[PDB]
Amino acid sequence: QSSDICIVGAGISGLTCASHLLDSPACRGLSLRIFDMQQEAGGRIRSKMLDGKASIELGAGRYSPQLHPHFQSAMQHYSQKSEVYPFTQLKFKSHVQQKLKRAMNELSPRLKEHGKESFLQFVSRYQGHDSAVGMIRSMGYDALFLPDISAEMAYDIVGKHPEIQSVTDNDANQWFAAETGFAGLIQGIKAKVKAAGARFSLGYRLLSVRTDGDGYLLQLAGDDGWKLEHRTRHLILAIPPSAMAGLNVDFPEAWSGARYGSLPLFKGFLTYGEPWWLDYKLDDQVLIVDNPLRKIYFKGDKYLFFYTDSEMANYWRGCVAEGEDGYLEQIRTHLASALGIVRERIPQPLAHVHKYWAHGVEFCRDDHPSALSHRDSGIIACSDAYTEHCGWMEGGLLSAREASRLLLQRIAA
Amino acid sequence: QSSDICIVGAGISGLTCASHLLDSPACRGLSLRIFDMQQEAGGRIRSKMLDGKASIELGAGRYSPQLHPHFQSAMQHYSQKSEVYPFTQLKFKSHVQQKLKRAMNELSPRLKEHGKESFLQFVSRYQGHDSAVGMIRSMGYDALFLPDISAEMAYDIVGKHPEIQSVTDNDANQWFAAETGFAGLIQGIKAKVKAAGARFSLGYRLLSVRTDGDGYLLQLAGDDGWKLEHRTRHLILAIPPSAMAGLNVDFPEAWSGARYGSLPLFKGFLTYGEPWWLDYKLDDQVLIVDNPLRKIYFKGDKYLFFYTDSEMANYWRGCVAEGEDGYLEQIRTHLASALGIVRERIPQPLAHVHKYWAHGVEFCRDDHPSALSHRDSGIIACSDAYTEHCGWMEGGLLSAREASRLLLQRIAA
Ligand SMILES: Cc1cc2c(cc1C)N(C[C@H](O)[C@H](O)[C@H](O)COP(=O)(O)OP(=O)(O)OC[C@H]1O[C@@H](n3cnc4c(N)ncnc43)[C@H](O)[C@@H]1O)c1[nH]c(=O)[nH]c(=O)c1N2
Ligand SMILES: Cc1cc2c(cc1C)N(C[C@H](O)[C@H](O)[C@H](O)COP(=O)(O)OP(=O)(O)OC[C@H]1O[C@@H](n3cnc4c(N)ncnc43)[C@H](O)[C@@H]1O)c1[nH]c(=O)[nH]c(=O)c1N2
Ligand SMILES: [Cl-]
Ligand SMILES: [Cl-]
Ligand SMILES: [Cl-]
Ligand SMILES: [Cl-]
Ligand SMILES: [Mg+2]
Ligand SMILES: [Mg+2]
Ligand SMILES: [Mg+2]
Repeated sequence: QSSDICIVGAGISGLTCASHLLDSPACRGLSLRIFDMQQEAGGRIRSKMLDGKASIELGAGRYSPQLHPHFQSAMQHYSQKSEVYPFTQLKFKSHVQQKLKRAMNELSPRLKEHGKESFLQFVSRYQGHDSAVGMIRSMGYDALFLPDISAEMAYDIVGKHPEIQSVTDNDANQWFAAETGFAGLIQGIKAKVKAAGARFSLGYRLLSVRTDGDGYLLQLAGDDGWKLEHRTRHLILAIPPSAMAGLNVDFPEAWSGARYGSLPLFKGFLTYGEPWWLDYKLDDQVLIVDNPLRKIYFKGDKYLFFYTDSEMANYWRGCVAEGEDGYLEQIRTHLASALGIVRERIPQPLAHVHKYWAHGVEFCRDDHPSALSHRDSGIIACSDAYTEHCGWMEGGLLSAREASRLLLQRIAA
Repeated sequence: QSSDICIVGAGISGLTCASHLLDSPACRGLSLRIFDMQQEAGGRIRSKMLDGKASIELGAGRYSPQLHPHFQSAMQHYSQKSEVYPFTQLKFKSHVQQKLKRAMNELSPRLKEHGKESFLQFVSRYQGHDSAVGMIRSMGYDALFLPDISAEMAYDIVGKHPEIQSVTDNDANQWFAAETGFAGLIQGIKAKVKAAGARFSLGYRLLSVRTDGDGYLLQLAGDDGWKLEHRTRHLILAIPPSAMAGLNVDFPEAWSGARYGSLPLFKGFLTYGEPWWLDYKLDDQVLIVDNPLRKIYFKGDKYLFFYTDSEMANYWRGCVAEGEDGYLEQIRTHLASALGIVRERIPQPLAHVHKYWAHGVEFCRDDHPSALSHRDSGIIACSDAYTEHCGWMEGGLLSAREASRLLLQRIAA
């Protein structure tokens, strides 16, 4: 098993690296092998058909052409149709959400001096700690309570998420979803690189790598235990920092002066025999609540879902572990209390799907190149986490641009 | 959470343990939790639809009512219909297969004095080493070449496998398969155990266990990374010796005076537009050949498959890893040579499925109890590998019987 070029990771980053390399005249005649530990490409892009009826996004779900121009361009390039993503305003504005908008405006002159303190400590200047907790909780993203998220970071974060962007008057961002699922873009890239001669080995997990003369020897394991050795001349690891850390490549110290973190994410989707929420004018609305569901979305008349992070993602995953019936009963209870509705008036679902992402969002904990190189071995690393767009598909696209240029440089050396 | 009784492993052994325990009046009122690292029960019983048409067995495939009475009784108990397994004679015997029958008969008076030497060394007494290799290879089970398989053991092995049992005049054994797949029996046991109150947590891998007072604390990991702790008062590990060795319970030293081994297995199934093998009168026949396919089976007019162990299982898994196209081409090459027909006359398949089992058969290497106990902790271990029926579902049923009695004794103490 040998190749000129090897890419480990068949998410949007790795597949886009492959696209850029195969487009280069400098890679004519070179063989390209792509590994992924999963049996399908896409990584944290994961589209499914809910009850075989509606397409849902278990992973990445939305993008903005204003914020994410490379993604918009890729959707157009592969003829993937977009649709409006409807969850961009908060119709049922609560007092504490209105208050946070006022507080963030009133406090903004203090960002120059005090903007490096935590968002929680900063917002506490408005009316005290307790009022700040109530206000921040109403944004629905529990990461905003982290001590390491500064006020200046949080102001940026709030303005780039569609549900809460009005809180910093960032309403000019439009938000789109995929008409057929972002998996269609993944499959478009995969089919393009395969037509250009890439060979795919899905279901193989890279365990270790070592330099082999001017190349590398990779040790992988199939998901049935089969041990595989692969030799390559040039290597991109298009996997996130948590995955790099599981390898034997001295990540992160040999690659940058930075530390990386991650947070868990959870999504749950439910579909019902009737669109019972139409009676309450909830179609295409999102509710943000002081309640373990946190963010509750009603998609037209098709389905509902909720989206949580950090401790509440872990709460829902623990519930799942205790059993399906208790999990569905807990959703029913929290929906009733969020909607001010009789628990009996919330029906039971016909079908549901959920997904827990242990490292759903990854990020640098601290300047930083968009792709990295191992100081000794020349292996290249590619991930949204190395960019200003960490946690967005746009970031993978940007990292892929840099990673492909670094690999071309090595090839031409 | 917690349980009175916990079983790790939901193959036929673990499920049968649960059934026996839940049938006991001594377990009234007790809670029972069952973990398995896979998302479905069954273990090495794995039934699948080939091209959605016919049911095939990627794992265990046949049993004999004469050799395996508890399995026949379980099929009847759960109303699972059996059908004749056709591959019980060699219609197209080679000369070397005929010669091995003569050799084993002519040498049998030497078994008393010399039966503990290797099968290879013993058969070499007939016409020398080279003739013995030719004869033994023609049985199609490469394990027969191991130095640790004695002549006494091999005579027993040959007489209990359907394709070659005529070599030792064991034609009285009938052989059956499941009309709908042995997965139906697994699901029967599962439904019975679930009705009786057992709770299933599938997709959780046991990582480690330690004693905790009068019970145990289990560390498990979901296949999405979720880490889970479980407390129980009584524990059966219904997993094979290879899986025991991966835990932290000092297997095998703390459990038995014996050592355990394993061999890989591989099955490949192919379906075609036409039953082309009918022209050679091969329907419902098996050929055993000196080529990597080893044992080639033609099932009516429905499909063909091959079944290999040891180095040839690894040969095929390596082929799979190099690519689907090269794997199918290799099958076509070896099929042509085995049938003595030209390669072009072998059509290309419509659909195919395969399965590599890294530890497909597990066995004791060396008066062995049918279930084991940890000398200190009281944990119980259950597996076909601890019985005189290692490698057969019957052995799981026998080990389950003993392991359930060992647990009831612990409960009633
Ligand atoms: C719940 C949720 C919600 C969102 C998002 C994610 C999640 C989980 N995101 C972020 C988006 O999903 C993310 O930025 C990109 O998909 C990451 O692409 P990569 O290819 O860099 O990594 P990604 O993690 O997708 O791919 C890495 C690949 O490497 C493989 N791998 C890892 N280790 C390996 C090994 N050792 N051997 C072999 N293979 C290995 C993995 O199997 C995986 O396929 C998002 N973005 C956005 O734009 N809009 C949004 O709405 C959201 N929302
Ligand atoms: C290719 C092939 C062909 C045959 C056979 C097997 C194979 C692979 N067999 C043998 C038969 O399949 C075997 O004897 C029984 O299925 C074994 O049943 P057990 O429940 O003991 O183990 P089995 O291995 O089935 O179950 C063990 C369970 O433990 C789980 N597990 C392991 N470690 C774990 C951990 N750490 N945490 C959680 N879960 C864990 C596994 O996922 C699995 O579900 C057979 N027999 C026969 O009668 N007739 C035949 O024709 C053949 N032929
Ligand atoms: Cl795919
Ligand atoms: Cl993740
Ligand atoms: Cl012959
Ligand atoms: Cl196995
Ligand atoms: Mg990738
Ligand atoms: Mg079992
Ligand atoms: Mg004989």
